[PDB]
Amino acid sequence: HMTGAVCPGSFDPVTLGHVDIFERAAAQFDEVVVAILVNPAKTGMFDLDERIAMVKESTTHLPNLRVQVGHGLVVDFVRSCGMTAIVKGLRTGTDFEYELQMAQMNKHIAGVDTFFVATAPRYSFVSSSLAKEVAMLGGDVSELLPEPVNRRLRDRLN
Amino acid sequence: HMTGAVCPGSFDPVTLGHVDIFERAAAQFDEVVVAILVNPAKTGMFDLDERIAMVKESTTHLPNLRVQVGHGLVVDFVRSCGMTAIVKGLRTGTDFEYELQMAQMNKHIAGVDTFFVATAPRYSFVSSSLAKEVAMLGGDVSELLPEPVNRRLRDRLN
Amino acid sequence: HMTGAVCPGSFDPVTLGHVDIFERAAAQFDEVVVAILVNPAKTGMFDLDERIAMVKESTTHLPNLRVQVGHGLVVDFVRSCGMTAIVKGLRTGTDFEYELQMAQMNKHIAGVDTFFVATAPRYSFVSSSLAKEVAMLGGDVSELLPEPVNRRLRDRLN
Amino acid sequence: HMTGAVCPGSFDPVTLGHVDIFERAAAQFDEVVVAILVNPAKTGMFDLDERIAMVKESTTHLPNLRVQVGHGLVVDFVRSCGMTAIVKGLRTGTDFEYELQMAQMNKHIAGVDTFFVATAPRYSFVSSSLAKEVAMLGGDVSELLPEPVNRRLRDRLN
Amino acid sequence: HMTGAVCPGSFDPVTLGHVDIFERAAAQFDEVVVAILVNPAKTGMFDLDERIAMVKESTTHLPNLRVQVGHGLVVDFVRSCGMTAIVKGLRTGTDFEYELQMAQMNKHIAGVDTFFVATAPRYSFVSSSLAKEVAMLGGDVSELLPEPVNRRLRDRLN
Amino acid sequence: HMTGAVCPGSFDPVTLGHVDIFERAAAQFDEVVVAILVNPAKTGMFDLDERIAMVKESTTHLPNLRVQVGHGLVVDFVRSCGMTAIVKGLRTGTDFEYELQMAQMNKHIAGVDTFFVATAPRYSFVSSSLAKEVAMLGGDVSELLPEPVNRRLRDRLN
Ligand SMILES: CC(C)(COP(=O)(O)O)[C@@H](O)C(=O)NCCC(=O)NCCS
Ligand SMILES: CC(C)(COP(=O)(O)O)[C@@H](O)C(=O)NCCC(=O)NCCS
Ligand SMILES: CC(C)(COP(=O)(O)O)[C@@H](O)C(=O)NCCC(=O)NCCS
Ligand SMILES: CC(C)(COP(=O)(O)O)[C@@H](O)C(=O)NCCC(=O)NCCS
Ligand SMILES: CC(C)(COP(=O)(O)O)[C@@H](O)C(=O)NCCC(=O)NCCS
Ligand SMILES: CC(C)(COP(=O)(O)O)[C@@H](O)C(=O)NCCC(=O)NCCS
Ligand code: NI
Ligand code: NI
Ligand code: NI
Repeated sequence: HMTGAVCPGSFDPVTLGHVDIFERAAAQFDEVVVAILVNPAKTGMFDLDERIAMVKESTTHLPNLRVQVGHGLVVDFVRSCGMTAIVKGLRTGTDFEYELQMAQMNKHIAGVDTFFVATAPRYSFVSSSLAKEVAMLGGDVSELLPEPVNRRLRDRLN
Repeated sequence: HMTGAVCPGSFDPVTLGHVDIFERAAAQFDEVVVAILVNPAKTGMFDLDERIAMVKESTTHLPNLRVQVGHGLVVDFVRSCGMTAIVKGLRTGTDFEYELQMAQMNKHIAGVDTFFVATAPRYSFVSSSLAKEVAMLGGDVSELLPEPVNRRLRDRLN
Repeated sequence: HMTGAVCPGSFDPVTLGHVDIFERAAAQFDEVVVAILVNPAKTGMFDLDERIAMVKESTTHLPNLRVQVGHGLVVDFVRSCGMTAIVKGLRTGTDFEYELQMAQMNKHIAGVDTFFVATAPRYSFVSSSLAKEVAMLGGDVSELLPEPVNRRLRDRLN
Repeated sequence: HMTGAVCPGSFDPVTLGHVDIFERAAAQFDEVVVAILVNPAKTGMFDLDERIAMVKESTTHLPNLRVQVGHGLVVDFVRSCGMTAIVKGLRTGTDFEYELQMAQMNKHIAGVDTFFVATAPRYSFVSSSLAKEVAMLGGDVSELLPEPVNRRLRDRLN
Repeated sequence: HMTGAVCPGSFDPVTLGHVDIFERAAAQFDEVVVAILVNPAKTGMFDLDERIAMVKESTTHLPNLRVQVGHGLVVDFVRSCGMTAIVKGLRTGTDFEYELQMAQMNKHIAGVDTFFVATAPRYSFVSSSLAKEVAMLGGDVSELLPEPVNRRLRDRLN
Repeated sequence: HMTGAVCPGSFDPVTLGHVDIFERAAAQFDEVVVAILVNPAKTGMFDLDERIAMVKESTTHLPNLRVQVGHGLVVDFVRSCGMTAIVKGLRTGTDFEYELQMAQMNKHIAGVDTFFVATAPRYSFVSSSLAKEVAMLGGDVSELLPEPVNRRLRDRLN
């Protein structure tokens, strides 16, 4: 009877584009799980613990959302939660053809459905990679990231 | 804790691509409403009552799905159902940029979220318009349409 | 040393997406001409004089912008102004491949350059056609259109 | 060991973009058939006999190419020629997603393969529709159309 | 008199999407050559010998196809075969703009034509990279790869 | 009163596609600055000094253009020139969604406008990366690059 969606990603760091999508999922599904899946072949900026903390600290307003680590196939994580749905955001710059390819693959291997939702226009041009690039060069992306992330970026400059 | 999505469209006629999406919505939301909205400036093949019957007859396996007519804004229909979500299918040939434009407009005017889902590959190249075109020229699209639709299409050539 | 761009379109009616682009052109070129060209085979809502008035009334803050009518090729209009550049806006739902085709054709036939600019995100999902559709069905698009347009749109439902 | 492709379209009128593709097909297949199929619900400029003549007159340098009319499904035309392949050109402004949809539909209903080829850059921005539009407004598209077409287009303005 | 196409790629490993395209090329050209071109700057999973063996073992049903190694420009390989045509598959996730760029480049430098064909829907979401990723994480992509490839992936787990 | 645009890039090496765009910018803005911004995380082929020299040597026909190095955010460079406009070219293979994302980001952080222009068809399929790849394998891309670049590539073979 209880519905549910997983919002998977690398979240290095989580942005307000991601939070917008978490909010939509939390509004439309009984339970939401944010799954952090780190790429074993891309050294990111933030370690796993920091990524988890940034998501948790940025989602306290969503009572029906929790945050977990995923270690293998996203579909294995989804099924482990007793769920069969993934929610993914679309923004300016999304590789949509690759998202579609992954969605079809995920449906084939595990029967998991993927629902795509367009990010709010004001948060439609932030991405983790571009936010880091701009921030590291001294640009102000603070309006595009949650305050828990802004705090950690400010300390990353030190 | 009750969740819900509306699957809106003109469904002239409903295809197995549409049914695939109804199935995904019905699996992931507590209730689904198929909303038939007609373009008052379009040369529809089937009248509204035939469209309703085809959708109903093609969805008897989905116990939490109902079929209704809308006469104005899709967002007004969605809210009249006590819902705030739309589910739309993607296929080969979808005008995705227009779908994105409508999704953003619908969110702006009424706060309604739109979730997009990729149709199953076998049903990814049928559309109402192309099915009608092929059928009228004697082609066999019966594997891409529900039997309630095939029946009526066959009676149109009789 | 005098520079200039033409912003052509049907503007039926002008939107805040269009005004955003007029503003960018006016900031970057010495003179801007808004060129209203009407599709002689299109069911326009507003007559040419109403379209001109709406553009003029919506651009009083741009001192280097003027509004004129064109009756043939956009390139012939551009050259009649003593200019060789067109500025076109991009939004969610733009048929960009057609815009690219026209740009290449316009360069071929008359040497006229086309510059494309992305509309501000808040105005990225309004279009003349969708604004009219929503307004006629009772939806509120007033935040996406200039007040001179809202006034006339309200008088059309009166 | 005999190979063959059909190049279908409305060719109203044939352009140098189309001729470029005919040339590639003729270089790569033993026989090529240009198939003229008319949209019975389209306001074509040139009648079917004029379209045939323009194609024939523009392809005299291709000895393994013939021109024929089709009246129903393109796949039925292709099979009537003893062939199982279609060659379609891509240009700036092509509705590629619709082309992909038709290709998949054509393969489904008749087993016919579709091969897409990018038009030469110099001919990549002409289309029948845009050429007619520009020509009717007095623009010079003569470098983008075969001389047999230019002749007839000039006689239409006479 | 004999027609021919080259199907180039890295094939690390060959998938059923690739085989589908080989089948189309073999049906429409007198001879087909699969050319394996290894990227000297991307350590793949399978060495050149294994890639060749997987393609050969997966194409025994295509009597007019052979498999060869290419060492430099794909167009140099194509011309060395006495051919002037390349056939490339399209799938969900194809970087089509890059494929188009390469096609135009290949035509410019060597006069070689590229024909694109859409993969069968059931094989439209497999790619070499995604199949490896899923397989390495214990997912079942065996329905998307030829048995000669499945055998080698099973041994890669050991 | 003086208008201006910056044409930023990595230019490793500059191509005739880039020069085409420099020419358009120089025709439409009082002053143009080509800004070379080297990626600190991608070893290119040519060092910064060589990149600058190739651009300068290839633009002597543009009296109102100068060439400079940028060291951080492109928007910081643009504002340092007393300008607020960037001009970027589009070609076959452009990652347009990423260009749009950067344009929206650049507008957000610094109020800088980006104008996109389509490259001339004959120069629409060259890119720095593809030109290097083809040249290094002995292909002739000399018609797609300025002679100052061709000279340095010939010496790179030695
Ligand atoms: C984590 C992610 C969703 C990518 O997320 P990101 O775009 O936020 O980096 C994707 O890499 C993923 O699902 N990884 C787990 C591995 C997997 O399941 N691969 C199969 C994809 S079909
Ligand atoms: C019915 C439909 C979803 C289109 O469906 P279709 O693609 O199945 O024909 C769309 O035309 C619609 O929403 N119509 C109702 C009017 C409306 O709400 N218009 C504003 C859209 S932003
Ligand atoms: C007016 C417009 C720019 C379209 O504008 P719109 O998209 O705002 O309706 C276009 O239809 C146009 O240029 N019309 C004039 C005729 C012409 O020049 N046609 C040839 C175009 S390559
Ligand atoms: C003729 C054409 C190829 C379109 O050609 P055009 O783009 O040159 O106008 C297409 O309309 C067609 O195939 N018509 C015949 C009817 C048909 O087969 N329809 C089904 C297509 S999947
Ligand atoms: C091998 C391939 C076709 C890529 O194939 P892939 O997409 O299967 O990896 C491409 O990298 C290639 O053609 N390489 C040979 C080098 C070359 O010719 N480069 C020039 C391209 S225009
Ligand atoms: C230099 C370039 C324009 C890329 O140019 P290229 O596409 O020619 O390599 C881009 O990497 C850039 O702007 N770099 C400076 C760093 C920056 O400003 N990043 C923020 C982008 S929003
Ligand atoms: Ni519930
Ligand atoms: Ni000036
Ligand atoms: Ni033969």
